Amino acid sequence: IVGGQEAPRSKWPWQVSLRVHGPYWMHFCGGSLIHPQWVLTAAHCVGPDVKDLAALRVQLREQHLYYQDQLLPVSRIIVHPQFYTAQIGADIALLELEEPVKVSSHVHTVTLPPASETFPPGMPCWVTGWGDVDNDERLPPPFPLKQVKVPIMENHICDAKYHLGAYTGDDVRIVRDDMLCAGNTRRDSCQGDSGGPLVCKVNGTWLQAGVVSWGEGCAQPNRPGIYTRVTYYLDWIHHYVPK
Amino acid sequence: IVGGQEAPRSKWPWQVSLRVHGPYWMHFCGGSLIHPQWVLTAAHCVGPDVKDLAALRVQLREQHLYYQDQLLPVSRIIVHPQFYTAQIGADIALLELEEPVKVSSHVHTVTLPPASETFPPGMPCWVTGWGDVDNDERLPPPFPLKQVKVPIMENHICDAKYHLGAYTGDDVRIVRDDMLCAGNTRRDSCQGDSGGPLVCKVNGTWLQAGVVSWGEGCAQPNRPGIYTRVTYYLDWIHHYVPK
Amino acid sequence: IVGGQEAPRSKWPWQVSLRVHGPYWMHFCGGSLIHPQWVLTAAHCVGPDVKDLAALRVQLREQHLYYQDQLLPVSRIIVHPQFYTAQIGADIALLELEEPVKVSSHVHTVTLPPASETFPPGMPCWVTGWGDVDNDERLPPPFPLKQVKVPIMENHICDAKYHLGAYTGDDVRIVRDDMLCAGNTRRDSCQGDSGGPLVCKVNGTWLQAGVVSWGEGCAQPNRPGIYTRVTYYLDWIHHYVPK
Amino acid sequence: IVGGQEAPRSKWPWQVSLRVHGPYWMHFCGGSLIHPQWVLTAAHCVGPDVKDLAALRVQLREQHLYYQDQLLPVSRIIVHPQFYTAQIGADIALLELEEPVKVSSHVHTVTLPPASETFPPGMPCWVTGWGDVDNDERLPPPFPLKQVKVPIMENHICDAKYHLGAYTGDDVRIVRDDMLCAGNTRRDSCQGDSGGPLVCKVNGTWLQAGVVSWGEGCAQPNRPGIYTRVTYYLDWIHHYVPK
Ligand SMILES: *C(=O)CCCC1CCNCC1
Ligand SMILES: *C(=O)CCCC1CCNCC1
Ligand SMILES: *C(=O)CCCC1CCNCC1
Ligand SMILES: *C(=O)CCCC1CCNCC1
Repeated sequence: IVGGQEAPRSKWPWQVSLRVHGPYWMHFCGGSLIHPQWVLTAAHCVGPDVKDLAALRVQLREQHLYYQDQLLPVSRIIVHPQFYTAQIGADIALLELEEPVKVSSHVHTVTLPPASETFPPGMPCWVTGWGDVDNDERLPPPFPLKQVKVPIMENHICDAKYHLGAYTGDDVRIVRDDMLCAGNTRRDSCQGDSGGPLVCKVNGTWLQAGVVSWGEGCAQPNRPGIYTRVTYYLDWIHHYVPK
Repeated sequence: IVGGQEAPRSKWPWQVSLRVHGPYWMHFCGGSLIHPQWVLTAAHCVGPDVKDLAALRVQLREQHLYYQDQLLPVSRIIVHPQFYTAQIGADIALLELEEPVKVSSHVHTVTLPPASETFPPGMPCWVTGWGDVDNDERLPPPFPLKQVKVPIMENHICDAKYHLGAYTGDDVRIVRDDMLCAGNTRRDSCQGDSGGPLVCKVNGTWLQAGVVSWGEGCAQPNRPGIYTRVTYYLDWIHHYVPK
Repeated sequence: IVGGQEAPRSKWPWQVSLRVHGPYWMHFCGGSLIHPQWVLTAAHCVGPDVKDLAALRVQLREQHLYYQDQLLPVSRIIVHPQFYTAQIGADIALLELEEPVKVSSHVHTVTLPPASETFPPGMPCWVTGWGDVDNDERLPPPFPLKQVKVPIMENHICDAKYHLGAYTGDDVRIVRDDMLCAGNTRRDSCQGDSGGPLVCKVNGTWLQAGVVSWGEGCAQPNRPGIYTRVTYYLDWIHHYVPK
Repeated sequence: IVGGQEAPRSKWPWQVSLRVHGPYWMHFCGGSLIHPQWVLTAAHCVGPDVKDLAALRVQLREQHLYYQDQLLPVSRIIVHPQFYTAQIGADIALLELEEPVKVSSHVHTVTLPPASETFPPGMPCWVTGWGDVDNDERLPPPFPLKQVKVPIMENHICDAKYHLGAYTGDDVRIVRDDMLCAGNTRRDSCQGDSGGPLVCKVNGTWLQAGVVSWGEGCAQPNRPGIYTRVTYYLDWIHHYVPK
């Protein structure tokens, strides 16, 4: 997380951490608890090539990474079959835990937005995670979960910004329709926050508008963060995750 | 170049090395001389973002990298307007030198192929460059120009292969029509060979079939090398390079 | 620490962690509390060149590094005047904290040995720290304090071992008299444990026999760990630390 | 070599490069040809531990490293038996080639100074090699042999300087009597130059006054280059190297 701050223990009860087996269960991507048994995340975090379930684990809301580990096995890795690369799109995936977690005030699910939700540009939203605090700048131990308020930005504005200082024809879409865009030159998600959630507060309720997907550097001018648009894939998500 | 050997100094007179300004003018991509004033390379080597032409220089055919440098400045960088990522396609670009170069039997242009050429499987083709000799394995100094004969395989065949061991739905094309694939578990190009040429001797004359574009590792099973198909972009090339 | 286990929370109340200012207050060496206002460590950890005291802080007993940080500023760095390199000897130093620390059953000083104490081979001694668990592999997060029992051996026995597989003449002392040696191929200290303590329970109480100083690799054949012999420098220590 | 220049092709005919086996015969230290069959170099380059002859090779004067390689096997590694570390002293070794070299005006032995030569402070001397051009700054390819004029300096003066900004007591020797020192804050040898020659022309004759041994940062204020004084070990050198 770039330009943010450590998050109070009572916020972001749905933030989760993905671990990969090695010398230790290292964090490699974030996720969000959208149902007692399901974690929503980015496809590029677990694909497009098939991974080994035994090498994957999920960690629920931890104030400081690795410190109070209680790793949970995964039962299924479901990646959108549309996915190949984050630039192409459909960067989204679902993880099915072996057991439903015991919902609590400290750790519980985030609410998916209704298929009609729009999330107007300018609206205050938040992105959270344990990613780098800046370009090639690792989150220092004790690894606190960070947060930062980023403004959503209309798809066409971002797509346009991405053409500024680039060779791609303006008529060629870079920021696609199944994508969402947020952040600025001082606030944004970073390497390590991938698959993490972008949440906004609407009717006095936190709805996940996006999933950290890709971009060009952390908090870079004319290169706002690109997130997988959640509303666009509700139907696919509901083919697995009970409503 | 993985596999293969050191190229005879009489071979590949069109092979060029693109250099980036830093501690020294380091090699970062390949390219080919197609006209006394033009170089063909991969768009991802110089884009999609606009870089400073002042920090770019071209080095003509060199048996050993950095040893006989005579850097040539660049006046224009023309990247196919449809490019954004090698996976999406249009991984091709043109470099106009500030002055025309003098050709000889040791250094001259490569012949582009007619729009009808397909380069069917079983076709003899070679790929050359100064890239790694294996995954995470740099070409050791004196950095000789390497070459390697690679087997050409039908797009369709390579597409299926790329779907093996992947979550990507079978009907979602990975290896696109504007692409070409060649190589196997022993022969292939590697990081640092990008933008370089893949040539095939057709009816006694070398034609450039493709440009080193991307893949998923070097000489990995079910992941053959992917090249930008030159025939697909002839019209674009001629809007800039004299016939 | 190689070949040990996480230390019980009630053990090694004198363990200290030295921190250097940078992206974050990183741990570079161990040390021990020998007085409410003094820390004993290795001179190579802070010398022979004078460093800025502002860039140095001390962390008292922590089960896991960085978790419960409560850094303490240092007012004085006193290095034995005869030190220049660990191999030559006198690898010992003292740190005077800016304020006295409150001692408790969980954090208090270690007892120094009587000038006559000669920890005979066969002495049950332990070494502790937050250093690597092997040659080239860092202690993984959450970085627990580790301990490991190590066998003490006669100086002359270790000295002869050091001459095995070396060109150094047999009569040229390698393991000096102001040094102590312990450990084998399965138990030893490592990079990051330097300055830390080696303690033996002698007649009911724990006495610090040495200061983790140097060696040739961690847990390597014929190259047992080398520690500064505390008894040798007792007089020097009392020139600065009260009773 | 820091603050130096690429050596002309006719200077330094005795400069040799030491190669260690791996992905390629990599340079790791310099040396000097003092006899048709003998190479002089620093003990620390090949000790104190016993190395395998098979893995070692010598390369005579090369304008650019790795370019015209003609690797010569070594028949015997002779390390001064008083040697353990460069700071302690006797940092000198002899390499015996399997075959005497056929000398020419372009490649030939350097002259050792007689036991009486002194090389007074402020003497015009040069150090050469292929080491770093600065602190942690590799010699960029094509790897030209560099040279720099360094001013010799009285032993007591260097020893004095090394004590400035250090805890070592003033009466404790750091720059010992079997060492010599040259250089300043702009010119000095660097990592990679080790074992290389320090030559001075006395009465129209180049004499090797020292062997690059150790120091504290390349061209650092008050930390001049320390070299193993050759005169001090003539007797040892002649126990093997015929006059
Ligand atoms: C996941 O961590 C890969 C890249 C994520 C980008 C980093 C820059 N801001 C947008 C998201
Ligand atoms: C350019 O150097 C990037 C990597 C190109 C790949 C390497 C493996 N074979 C296909 C092309
Ligand atoms: C301090 O951390 C430097 C290395 C100390 C050695 C490690 C191997 N065992 C003996 C002490
Ligand atoms: C050999 O290359 C080790 C380091 C040599 C030092 C570098 C700084 N100047 C004196 C010699």
